[PDB]
Amino acid sequence: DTKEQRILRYVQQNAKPGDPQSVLEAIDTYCTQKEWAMNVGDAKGQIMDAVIREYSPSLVLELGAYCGYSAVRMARLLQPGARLLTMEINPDCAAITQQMLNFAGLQDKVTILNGASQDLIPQLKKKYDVDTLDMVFLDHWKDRYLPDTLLLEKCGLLRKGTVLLADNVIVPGTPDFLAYVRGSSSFECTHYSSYLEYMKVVDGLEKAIYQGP
Ligand SMILES: O=C(NC/C=C/[C@H]1O[C@@H](Sc2ccncc2)[C@H](O)[C@@H]1O)c1cc([N+](=O)[O-])cc(O)c1O
Ligand SMILES: [Mg+2]
Repeated sequence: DTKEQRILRYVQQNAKPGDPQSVLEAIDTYCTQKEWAMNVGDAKGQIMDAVIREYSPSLVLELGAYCGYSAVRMARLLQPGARLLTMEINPDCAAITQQMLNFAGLQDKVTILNGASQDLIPQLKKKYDVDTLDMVFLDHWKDRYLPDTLLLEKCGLLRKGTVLLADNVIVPGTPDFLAYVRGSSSFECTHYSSYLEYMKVVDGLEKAIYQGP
């Protein structure tokens, strides 16, 4: 049993099928109370929701699926006909994400790509009938944000107005990506300050009273 399997099982057991909000809430309860996990969480999630609603993207690319928390969060706000493509290098994570999406009833809107982003990005247009992306959500390995952004550009996947939205730019941090975008006339940047997910960290004091030998 892995932590990610335990999250999925908790959702199947407690959340309402076909109800994306319920799924998100079940994931957030489990990770808040039982086991920390690197889902974006509800605080940053609300910012994502606001951005998605602003831009109403027809084609979104997610880098890093993990347990599918963000895929559920985004796909539930997509308009009819819109699509989310999500890249995930770990087959166990890809499997969990697909079951999460299935449970939430969002499977028709989302396509899971199994592989490393650096290998998949160049295949997007031909294999998945993509012209340019409306939005990209970055939340995979932090050292991949910058090289993948450069690859997206190279592959002709960015248009004027494509919205990149990156998690964890403060903690754990993405310093090369953040410096790059903030310094580049090719990007207009805005920072949305929030909180790292699930940080009510339990610790305690042990009192041990010596009784003699
Ligand atoms: O490390 C973090 N995220 C990495 C996530 C990685 C996800 O994406 C792929 S990697 C990949 C590679 C190539 N192509 C696709 C996916 C992994 O298999 C996992 O599904 C992280 C860490 C913390 N934290 O506090 O430690 C907080 C967070 O919010 C985080 O997102
Ligand atoms: Mg993250």
